[PDB]
Amino acid sequence: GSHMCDAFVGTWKLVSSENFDDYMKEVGVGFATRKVAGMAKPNMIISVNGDVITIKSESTFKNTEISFILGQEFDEVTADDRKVKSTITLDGGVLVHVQKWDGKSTTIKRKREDDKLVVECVMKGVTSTRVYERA
Ligand SMILES: O=C(O)CCS/C(Nc1ccccc1)=C1/C(=O)Nc2ccccc21
Repeated sequence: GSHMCDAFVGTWKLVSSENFDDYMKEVGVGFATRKVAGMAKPNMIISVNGDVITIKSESTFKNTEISFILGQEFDEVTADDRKVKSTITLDGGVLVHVQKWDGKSTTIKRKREDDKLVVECVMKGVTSTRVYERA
């Protein structure tokens, strides 16, 4: 039957980005990767099978995939090639994705708002908002 994470499932396309270069700088992404990753217009494909959530991200820059169970840490290699330890939870309808590496932390929050899936990436005081719509 239904689950609350149902509203995330589907194929989503990036429609706007704000402050992503500055977020990438805060994370430590180098110049060339910032330029190429910032140019990307990813699709994000979200599916659920039992307790396992899969999020794919596909662009001309990189194709990545993670599968995970809520609350259960996993190792992730990010599109910019960080080796992080990640935990994803639901918090009041928001998917909260925390990445830890080298004594640093960044959080990506994903929520449904109207017909959008809004992705907020935060590193210290810097936030980037990336808006996706159904493909
Ligand atoms: O999706 C967006 O438009 C914004 C986030 S891109 C992303 N980081 C990231 C950070 C710096 C440079 C390039 C990419 C992701 C990451 O680190 N883990 C993910 C799992 C699923 C989907 C995306 C990401």
